[PDB]
Parts: sequence; C-alpha cells; structure tokens
Amino acid sequence: MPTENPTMFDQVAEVIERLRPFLLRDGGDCTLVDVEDGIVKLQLHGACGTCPSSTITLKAGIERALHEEVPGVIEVEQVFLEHHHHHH
Repeated sequence: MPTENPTMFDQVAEVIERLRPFLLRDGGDCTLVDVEDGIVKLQLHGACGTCPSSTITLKAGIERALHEEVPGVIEVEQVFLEHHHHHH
C-alpha cells in the first residue's frame, strides 16, 4: 500500500495524449474507456470508415506492443470507430 500517486490513468492518459499527434498521423486517436486490473478497455478512431484493412493490422500492432511493454494483462477490449484508407 504505497500511495495513490499518479496512477495508471495519469500515465496512460499522459503518454496517450503525447503520442496522440503521432497516432493520428499514421493510425488515429486512442481513448481510454475503463482502466482495470487487466480487463482494460479503450477506443481507437482515425476518422470514419466501414471496413478498415489497415486498422486491423495496426490494432494487433498496438495491442502486442502494450502486452509486451506491460506483461501481466489478461484481456483488452479495443473498439475501433472505423477508419477507411485512401487506397491499398
């Protein structure tokens, strides 16, 4: 029982908004919906499409990175709000 110092929310929120500008450029924008002991839930959104083929790849990309940079999770619900692409 240390202290309720800048908890995860602060960090994630902090790093998120920081990387946001970069994510928007390539992927989109992330949004934390709920912080749990493992059953976290966020929402990705780059714009508004219908069948994103790139977001799917990126999705698994971030997830993997998160788990790797944060081993101990059990599940994560990342709901994307669509994000089509110019072409290819």
